[PDB]
Parts: sequence; C-alpha cells; structure tokens
Amino acid sequence: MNAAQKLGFTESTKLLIIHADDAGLAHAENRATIQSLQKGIVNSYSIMVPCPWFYEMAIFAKNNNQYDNGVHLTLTCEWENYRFGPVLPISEVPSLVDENGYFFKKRDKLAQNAKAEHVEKELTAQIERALKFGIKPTHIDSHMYSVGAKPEFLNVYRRIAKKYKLPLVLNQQLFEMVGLEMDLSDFKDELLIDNVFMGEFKYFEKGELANFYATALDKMEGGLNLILIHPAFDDDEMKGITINHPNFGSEWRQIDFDFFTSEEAQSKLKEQNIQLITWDEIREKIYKDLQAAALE
Amino acid sequence: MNAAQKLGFTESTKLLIIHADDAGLAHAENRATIQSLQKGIVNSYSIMVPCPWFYEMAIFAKNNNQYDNGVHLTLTCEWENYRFGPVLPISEVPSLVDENGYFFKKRDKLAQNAKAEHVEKELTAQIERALKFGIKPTHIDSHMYSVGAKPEFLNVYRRIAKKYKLPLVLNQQLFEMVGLEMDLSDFKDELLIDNVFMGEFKYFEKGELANFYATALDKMEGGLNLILIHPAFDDDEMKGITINHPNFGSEWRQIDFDFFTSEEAQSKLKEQNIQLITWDEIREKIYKD
Ligand SMILES: [Mn+2]
Ligand SMILES: [Mn+2]
Repeated sequence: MNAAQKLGFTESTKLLIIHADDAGLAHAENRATIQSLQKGIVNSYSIMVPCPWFYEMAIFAKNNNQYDNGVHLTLTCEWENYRFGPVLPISEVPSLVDENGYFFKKRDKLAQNAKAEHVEKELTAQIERALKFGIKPTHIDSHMYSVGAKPEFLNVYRRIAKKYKLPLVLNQQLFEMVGLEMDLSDFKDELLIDNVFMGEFKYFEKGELANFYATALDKMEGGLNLILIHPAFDDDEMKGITINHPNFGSEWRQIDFDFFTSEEAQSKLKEQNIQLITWDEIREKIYKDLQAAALE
Repeated sequence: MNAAQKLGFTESTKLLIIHADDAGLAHAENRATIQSLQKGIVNSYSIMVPCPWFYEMAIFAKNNNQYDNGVHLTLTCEWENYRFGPVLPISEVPSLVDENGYFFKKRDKLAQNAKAEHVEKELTAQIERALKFGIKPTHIDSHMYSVGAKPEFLNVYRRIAKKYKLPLVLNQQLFEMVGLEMDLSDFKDELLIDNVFMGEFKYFEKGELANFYATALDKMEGGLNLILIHPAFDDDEMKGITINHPNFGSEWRQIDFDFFTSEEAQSKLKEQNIQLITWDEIREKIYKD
C-alpha cells in the first residue's frame, strides 16, 4: 500500500507537494518564496527559525494562514561567510556548535559531536519560538535532513512530531541519502513519502536543472510525491550567502523560482493530472482517520 | 584648547577621521565599507557585533588590521523587519529586549527599561566576542549613541573604554542630540571630539546630501573632526532592511559610498589641507608604555 491509498485515493493518483525549503534564510529567499506561493504552483513551505530573516517570514506566515507552512528544523549551517547557531544559548546546547557558536557545516561533524539531549532541547525551542511568534505550523521537516545524522536523532524528531501532533517528512530515499540504513517495519505508525525529488549537481552543471524538473513532472507515478525546492532571487545577497557553494547556490535557487512560477510547470501539472495536496490536508485526513478508528 | 591642541597639534590643524559605522549590519554594507576603505578616503570603521553579517566583517578585520577598526556598541535595533538582539542570553540581560528577544527601536524605551548592570554585561560581551574572533579594535563607539540614553549608561561606556585602554566617541553635540545635559567639567580625564558631522534629512530630501558632504569638507576648521557615514550599496538587501526608514536608508547609504569614493572628495582633502588621523594614533598618544 502506497501513501496515496492510505490518504483515501486510488493507487494511480499522483499526489504532489511542491515544497519550498529554507524560508527565513535570506530576504531574497523570503521574497521569492512568497511570490512563488502567490503566483506559482508552489503550495507549501517551511521556515528556518534560527536564521537572520526568520522574523520577516514569521510576519508573513502569521497573517497568511491559507499557505501551508511548516518548521524547517535546523542543526547545521553550511555557508562560508553567513553563519548562524541555535535558538537556545550556547551554554545550554554546547555539543551542537563550533568554536564560534555556529552550527557545524556537515552532518558528519554534528553526528560525531552532538548529544541527543541537546538536539531535543534545541529542536523543541525552534518549534516553541515559531509558536510564540504566532505561526501555526502544519508540518515539520529537516534542513539537509540532519535529523537522519544518527538513529537517535531521527527518534527525537519522530517523538517531537508526535508531541505536537504534526506530520513530518519520512522517506526511504532521504534515509539512504544520509546513510541511515534503518529498517522499514519500525514505521508502521507513520506516513512515508513514496518519492522525493530534488535537483542535483550533475544536471545543474550541464544547464539541465529546469529539464530535470520538467521530466520529473512528466513521469510522476502514483503515490505521494514531494518536490523540494529553494526559490530565491540570484541577487547580491544570495551571491554573498552561497559564495563558493554552487550546489544549491544562488543561480540554482533562481532556476527553482523561474521554473516553478512558469506557465510550463502549470501546463505540465494539468497535462499529467497531477493533484496537489498540502501537509495541512494530510494532517486533517490522519486526524479524522484516527478519530474514527479510536471510537469504533 | 581644542582636541587637536591636546593631541600635540597647532590649534588650526584640521584633524579628520572619516568613519564608517554599522559594519556587520548587512552584506551590502560590508562590501561598500571594504571598498570605501580600499579605494576611497574612508580610513576608519566600527563593527556591530550582534548583527547577522558580523562574521564576514570580522574575517576582513582580522586579516586587514591596517584599517582602523572599532566596536560599534549596539543596544537598539531600529529596522522594521530585520531584527536583532544581544550576544548574551536573554535570561542574563532581560531588561534590554522587547517581548520577541530583540533590542528596542528607540533610545527612550531603552532608558525606560534597561538596568545598567545588564548594559555593562552586554557591551562587555560584544567587545569580548569581537576579541575572541581575533579582531584587534582600536576604539569603541555607540550605535544611535544609545550609551547616552541615561547618564549611568554613559558612565558604563566610559569605564569600559578605560578598562580596555581604548579611546571612545564623546562629544557635546552628541550629548545634546540624545537629551544628555551633562556638564563638561567631569570629562577632564577624557578626549572630546570638537565636531561630529553626519548627514541630515533636510539636505537628503532636496537631493543634496552629496553637496552637504562637500560643504562639510569645505568648511572644516581646526580641531578634531569626525565624519560618521554608513556606506552600503542600495540593492535589494538594503531596501529590505531600511523599509519605511528613509532617514539613513538605503539610497542615503549609497550616496555615502559614492561621495567618499569620488575624485571630488579626495581633491577636497588636498585643497583644504585636511590631515587624516585614526583612533589608533590617538590611542597611542593617550595610553603610554
Ligand atoms: Mn534546507
Ligand atoms: Mn550605527
């Protein structure tokens, strides 16, 4: 059984979430995310609480409930010159940060250094800060999927998701990405994404990233599908953030914004009978199914 | 005696520091500040440690000490959507922040709320963090001159400068601007700048801020003169930061950059016989072996 049936649809249904990550990271990213939601076919996004432009994104989110919004849990900071650290004070979560008090650049260093207790504390703090700013999140997911850097970290993530009664991103391709060879019979109580799509260097370098997105739309199969993008204007701010980091860098994010606000993308959606769904709808369906099961 | 005399110069000598504030505020401001030092006549600057682009500026400062660099002490955050707070944990300095954990927008809210012990801890922590990053500051000054919001805050500021054996920005006009009516007789142990120049909105709104800087250089007289500017490229980042805040806004900051990298401004230094000086030279005259 694939996730589309577990949500009430036929097997053949091409469920899709087009999800913008890293909202709150930069002003250019906030503006491109908002525009892709307003006009594009992007239909969900998640927010990086520890980030310098989180506040602006929060003001947008608390007053624009119609757009499916979640918390982009952040434990790593990958950029050369633009560095951020935890919501909580360094002294409370010392194993999460480098000598400058910023998150590590790599999941490897994080998994080698971080204590599961510090991870639970800081992730809970990020969600609590979002809630106190008036955000009503519909899901939680993970920047660079650092929650998979250790099995204990993923268990903390699952436990936090159940505590807040929120859906979360769990998927087998993302598991293999982070080397987390966890079994599949542990996830009986969870909804697993059948297919996660994201851009790759090998297509970007050959000028074919837009082509990859087009083909991905063209050949989407039945089940729950998730497209992860990072729309942002390729301006001075993003060039400064992504210096020496072409992978998911500023030109890449520009390509994301262009393709997923393009009439080509909408035409491919309608051509293929791909049905968009939000995390909010998924949470409502799971809530009603559990309410119905518990009484009966 | 003006400050040039106390520094060993004749009375008529025109000492000038051309000083970029708000470094570390933004990437556009970091880049305009660096370029105005390397290719313009700017010769000093100071860094906002709490700000989100502090690290980029710190890397530059630690590797390029030939440019006079100080700590722009920060206790207020004036911008609408770009918010920041203290280096220290909120529980340590709770009186310094609004309900979101950020600095208040105006000096007078700071004066209403802040305890001086919290101000002392937070300013000390900004200097200490700069030092940990390998910055070798030559002076300290104050964002929005909020050290002047209360006399006891200014006393903290003076004590901190003496503790680090660094000079600081003190000046009678700055005192008046922030409503501080201190009598000068308590500053015998201090070096006061004779004249502080900064842009004014009434010239900016005529399009004549550049002309204002030209007159400032033309009319400069003997003593210690400080020009305060905020060079930054007027790009999308700065428009996003300075939204609804045209006073020292993004267009204004671009004008700062363009004037102080121009042939006009350099020629004016020569024509007026203006002698540039840094805070480090002053520091070496005051604090001896
Ligand atoms: Mn991310
Ligand atoms: Mn300032």
